[PDB]
Amino acid sequence: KYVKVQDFYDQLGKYVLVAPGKFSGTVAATDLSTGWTMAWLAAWNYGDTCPIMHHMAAFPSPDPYKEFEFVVNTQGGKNLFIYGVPVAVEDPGEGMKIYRIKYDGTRMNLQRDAAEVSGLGLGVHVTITPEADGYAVGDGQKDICAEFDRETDMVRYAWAFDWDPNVKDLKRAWLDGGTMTIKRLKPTLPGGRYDLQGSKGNKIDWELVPGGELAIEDGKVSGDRPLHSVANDALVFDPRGKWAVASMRLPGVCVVFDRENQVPVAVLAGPKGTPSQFQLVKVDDDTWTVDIPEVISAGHQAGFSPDGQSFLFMNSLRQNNIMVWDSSNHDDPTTWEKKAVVESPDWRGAYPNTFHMVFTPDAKKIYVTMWWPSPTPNGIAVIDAVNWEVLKEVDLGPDMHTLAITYDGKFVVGTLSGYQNTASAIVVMETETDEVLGFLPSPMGHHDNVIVPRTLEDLRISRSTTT
Amino acid sequence: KYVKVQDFYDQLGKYVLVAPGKFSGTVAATDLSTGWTMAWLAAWNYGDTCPIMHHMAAFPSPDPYKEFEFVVNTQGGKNLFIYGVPVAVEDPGEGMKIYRIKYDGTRMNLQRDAAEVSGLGLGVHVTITPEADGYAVGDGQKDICAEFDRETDMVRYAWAFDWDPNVKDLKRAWLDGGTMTIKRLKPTLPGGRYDLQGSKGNKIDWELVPGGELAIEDGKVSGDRPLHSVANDALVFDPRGKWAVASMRLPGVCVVFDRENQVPVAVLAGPKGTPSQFQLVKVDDDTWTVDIPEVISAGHQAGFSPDGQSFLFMNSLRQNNIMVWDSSNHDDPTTWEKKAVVESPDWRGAYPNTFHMVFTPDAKKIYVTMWWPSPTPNGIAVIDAVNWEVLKEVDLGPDMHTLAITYDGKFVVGTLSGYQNTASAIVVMETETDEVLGFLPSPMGHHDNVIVPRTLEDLRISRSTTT
Ligand SMILES: [Cu+2]
Ligand SMILES: [Cu+2]
Ligand SMILES: [Cu+2]
Ligand SMILES: [Cu+2]
Repeated sequence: KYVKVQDFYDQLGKYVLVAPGKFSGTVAATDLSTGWTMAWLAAWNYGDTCPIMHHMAAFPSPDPYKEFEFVVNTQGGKNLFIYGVPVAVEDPGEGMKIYRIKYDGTRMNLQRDAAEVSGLGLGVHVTITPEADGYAVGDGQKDICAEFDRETDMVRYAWAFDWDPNVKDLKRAWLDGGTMTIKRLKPTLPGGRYDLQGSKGNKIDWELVPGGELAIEDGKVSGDRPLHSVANDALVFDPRGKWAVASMRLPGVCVVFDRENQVPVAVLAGPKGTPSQFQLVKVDDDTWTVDIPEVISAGHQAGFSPDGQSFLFMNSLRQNNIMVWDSSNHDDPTTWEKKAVVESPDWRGAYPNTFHMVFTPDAKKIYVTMWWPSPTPNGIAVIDAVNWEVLKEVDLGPDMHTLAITYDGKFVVGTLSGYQNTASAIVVMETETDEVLGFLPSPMGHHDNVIVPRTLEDLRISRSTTT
Repeated sequence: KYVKVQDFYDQLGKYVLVAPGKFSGTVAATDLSTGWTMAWLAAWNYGDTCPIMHHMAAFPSPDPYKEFEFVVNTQGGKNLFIYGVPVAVEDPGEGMKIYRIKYDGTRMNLQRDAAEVSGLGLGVHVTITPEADGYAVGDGQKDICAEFDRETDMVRYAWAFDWDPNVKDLKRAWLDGGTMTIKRLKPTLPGGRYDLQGSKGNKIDWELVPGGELAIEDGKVSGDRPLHSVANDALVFDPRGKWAVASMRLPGVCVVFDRENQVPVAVLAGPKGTPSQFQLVKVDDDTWTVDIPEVISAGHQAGFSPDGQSFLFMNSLRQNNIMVWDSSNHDDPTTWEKKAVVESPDWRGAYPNTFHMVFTPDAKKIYVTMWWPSPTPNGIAVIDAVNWEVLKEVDLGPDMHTLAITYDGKFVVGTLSGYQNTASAIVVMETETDEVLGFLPSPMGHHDNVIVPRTLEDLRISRSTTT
């Protein structure tokens, strides 16, 4: 007549949860079928002076418990001053590192820093290619994103984004529109290397915090080049191959990239009432532009349903909803048209924001995150992806972040992360009747979490297609 | 249809688990009633450049949820280089910090490094005074131990310990016997502060490891003064006041000291084939010696029964046993006589060593760890503490560390630490029928944990009386 916590985990199946801990310094693999941490890694170990450990993604493995590979980045610079911790390192390391890490069935071995190898340092999202032959990072202080080869860790293409405001005052620089340029970067050092590790190429001094467009507008984000920010956040991929979509927060657009031919081919328009798309203009071999008349809202979260037949981009703060296109046509992104929009009283005021999402395998539902600043209950809301409405919402706790799903599609498993100073959990939730089965210790402030995929098809619902 | 983990947690009651994480750099507090981490702190945030977060202890709090205080201490220097981990840090800091931290019902808040206050820095067990008006810290590098004020963090009294060996050859220097000095240690800088923060005082470059007496003997441990080493481990407290007892690892003894009178009063003799005690000789007002014919076996873990009717000391490596004294005469420690010796047929090898214990509140059972070098499964033995015999041994998995108990007596709560590169976990066993209830994620490397106690009474079974 005593309850064994093992009974809990029995129901979860043979999956491996991984997560980085932001100010914690750590990355951690957990075995849901038992409750142990398989392994963990403290990057201070490795002389890293600002081991803000940030986004990660993992390669599909035939047996994750035997071995698997992952990628996880870091932030530095004025990133350390932007949470509520009264940190003491006045002058931190710059981060912007792209670690390569293998769990080999025992432990995690630090393989290298990919930004030393390539010479390109990025510190926001990391995704895996749908072929698992590579991976991608985005970045929001230097506004560059990049697809990298898995073996060589060299950049396959990088794309810089620059904002030229119609009205040259922070106060109107986005609202009153302008023109963004899409700039094909090229190595500048010998052996195909870039010169962009670290705070090198930062337009601003931290990635924007949520509703941070208000902040930079008000002159409150230090950097050399803020009038020039577009704030890239991600680079995600088409389950079907060929395409990748770069996400730009502040001009609320997404730009569709021909990966093999390395060219941009469409710019998807975020805010409800806009067209489907803005017009891509080519200046030369390495420079396109887009004309944005005004910026009604900033965007954040972007990605594809698992069969790629639907593209999503979330409007946040000024508007709060899910903007949705028909990406059905795989041969031609310029034809992707607005298909629906998901609104709800759930999105009450400026907050909550919806920054993260995972689908079900069967592209019928999505679980999406609800973020408030403290103390407002953060939670999950569940999306009917066939009719496009909110089914329900569940309150959970402080500072919701990412979500992942078991590959059998059974349990959702997210990380709540105490605003880097308070309560942090793993949350489990069953897809069947959308009940919160409850929480597991997690003394880390996760901005990322995945479950190790086995198959290429598993990826389609992992950090590849969404963030 | 689905199992909720909250059913599991509902049975444990309202206790807070607190734990440091070693090479993790972090300390975590965990709500056993809900599964959440209440708050965590990453020392690197506070300019700690070798945050090996070691021992800790927690002050009684009327309501832990609302607020509580702890002591947690770091190690440094070549302690970095000791484990599986291919650490890469050019300039480790020295460790030896004694941090004060304060959970305010939402976050932890670093209040002070006390060794900067006192100027004495010690890196091995933390204990809480039985009156909860103070703490004590031991160290086996400097071989100092000291009690501190809670309010001032200033040293009440401090003792230092020197080996003068019979045979001046490292290999023979404990086994053929020797004389141990016990000195009053007295401060050197203005405002009665000590000149002994960080590495100053280190006679060896790291805390010996399990088996570590073979390394020291073997010339394998560096430092200025190995022949002089006694490796003080802890300064643990008589739950009934007056005494504290200083565990000495290489001389296989425990020293018993009058707290308010700062003299030693008794040397207890650890191994099988020794008297209950050896002779104290006063050399002068500040100093004392004891002659030990030969060190039959090194010892380690040591403390009292909750009613301190019993005092205990483990033989480790050369013997593996639990030596028990009749400490019932609280009047006069030199009256204390060995009464029982707990042994079992599977303690006959070098391994496993028993370094930690917890007692049930009524005193009739102990819980004790079974540590091994990988890959052999570490464990918990249950000790009948009226008959003094082994009751049950349970396999658990790698690198068992410390144990604490719920104060209602029903759940034992332990830590496994994956030798700092593999599996780590919190473990819960129930004390009714000594079944293992299972495991919780603990991505850290705990060599300590506590349940926040609520009365001076709970302290008799916490990080006060045992380690
Ligand atoms: Cu994002
Ligand atoms: Cu982040
Ligand atoms: Cu010890
Ligand atoms: Cu330790």
